[PDB]
Amino acid sequence: EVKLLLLGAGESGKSTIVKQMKIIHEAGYSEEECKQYKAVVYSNTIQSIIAIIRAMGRLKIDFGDAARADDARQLFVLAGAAEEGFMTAELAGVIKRLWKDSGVQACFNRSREYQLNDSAAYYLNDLDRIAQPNYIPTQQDVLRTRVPTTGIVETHFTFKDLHFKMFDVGGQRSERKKWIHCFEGVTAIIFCVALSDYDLVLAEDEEMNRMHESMKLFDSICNNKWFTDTSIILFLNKKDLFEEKIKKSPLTICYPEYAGSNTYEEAAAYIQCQFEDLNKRKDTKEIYTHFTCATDTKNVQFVFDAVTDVIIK
Ligand SMILES: Nc1nc2c(ncn2[C@@H]2O[C@H](COP(=O)(O)OP(=O)(O)O)[C@@H](O)[C@H]2O)c(=O)[nH]1
Ligand code: ALF
Ligand SMILES: [Mg+2]
Repeated sequence: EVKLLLLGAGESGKSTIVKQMKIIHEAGYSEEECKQYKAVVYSNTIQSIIAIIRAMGRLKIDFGDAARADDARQLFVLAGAAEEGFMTAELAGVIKRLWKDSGVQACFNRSREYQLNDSAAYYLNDLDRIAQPNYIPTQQDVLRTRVPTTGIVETHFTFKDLHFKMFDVGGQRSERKKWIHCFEGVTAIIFCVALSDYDLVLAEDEEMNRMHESMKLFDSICNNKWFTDTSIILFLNKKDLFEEKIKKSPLTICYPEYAGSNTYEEAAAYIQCQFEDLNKRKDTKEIYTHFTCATDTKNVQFVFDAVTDVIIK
């Protein structure tokens, strides 16, 4: 029996790693389970397009084509059905036209200025598929869903003859008071960090850089004497989103002293060193760092395979 505890700031990818265990070690999500997520996919989609439209008013961005104004009105009139797990052909057309608008896209490309689900584009770009009648969420669709974690979730699964008891909690500031309820008998901690968070601010505090928040938390956890004998695994997650973002958003926004280029390898390594340097006992405390894309089953399968070997050893 092994106890794994997933920690990290909000939206770092903790719950997604949990979902992967079911896909990798279990038979994946069944049709009935996938159908349960259909309303989540729809909710996520409607919420995302509305978030952008909301930002347009805040940032004073006009629609590319005046005709979209009518579609925007219809969006709210028809939104309700989507919230109930139903996607009419009419609603799909409205969302599709809005998503393709140049003004909506201009705002979309300025998302760091507000709050937007990372899976926004994933679903919006696949509207035709998810809008089909009798649509059934794929494994990737489930993995891409956004469901805030409040409280503690316990998941069980067997791997390499070991009985894993995996726990994940909420990462927002208001949820951290609950972390201590999971501190007993932890075999290993998997601390998740959203690499693509470097130019974002906390949803609970617009004055705090998301990455700096993750650093303070890791510093606290990694150096907690209570975990001296607990394996510390560091997941520098969302490497896929980071790879694209680093090309156009200065890392100096988060780390003023970064002197490297706008490239993945140099920046990724820099961030890794920033976190690993927080370890106050480098000689007696080992940090096992892995770069991950939590929604990529193949990546997680191999990374988790490596993580389990370390745990076994
Ligand atoms: N593109 C991408 N999306 C990710 C990745 N990890 C998580 N996500 C998405 O980001 C969102 C938040 O993850 P979630 O697991 O709910 O975060 P938690 O609050 O730490 O549990 C979900 O919509 C995920 O599907 C990743 O590596 N790449
Ligand atoms: F940390 Al979360 F949903 F934001 F589990
Ligand atoms: Mg969660």
